[PDB]
Amino acid sequence: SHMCDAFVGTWKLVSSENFDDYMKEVGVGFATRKVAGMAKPNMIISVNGDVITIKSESTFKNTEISFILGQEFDEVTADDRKVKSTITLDGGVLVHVQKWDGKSTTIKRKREDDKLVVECVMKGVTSTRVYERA
Ligand SMILES: CC(C)c1cc(C(C)C)c(S(=O)(=O)O)c(C(C)C)c1
Ligand SMILES: [Cl-]
Repeated sequence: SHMCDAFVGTWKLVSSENFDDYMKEVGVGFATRKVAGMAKPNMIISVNGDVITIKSESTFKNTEISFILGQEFDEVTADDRKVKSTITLDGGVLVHVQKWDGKSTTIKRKREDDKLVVECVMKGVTSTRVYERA
């Protein structure tokens, strides 16, 4: 209990850096990269018992994942990859690993001051996305 209290709430994207390059490395095609890169999502995080729910809502897509820390799940990503995901808490950081087709990407979510900072890594390429409370 209270594991993720500082994450819970509704968060609005305020900045993004290198997301197009991250998406290229993941294999996202041109048209999806353009439309997804233009998205300004709200991220809605909630907790009920051991179950964490993360929603991303934008003009591009509305996604929702629910999961228990450490317990793998199947996820269809906004770009329509079918991935195996596992999310854990590591020293206060939510660490989300997605595996598909022999590839892997890791998305980290952390609280820093009044922001929620999301770092998306695929091999050598990192994208940083900053959110503030809505
Ligand atoms: C196109 C794929 C790679 C993608 C899309 C999005 C939105 C623009 C729908 C997101 S996120 O939902 O902003 O975190 C993310 C995060 C989870 C890395 C990834
Ligand atoms: Cl960007």
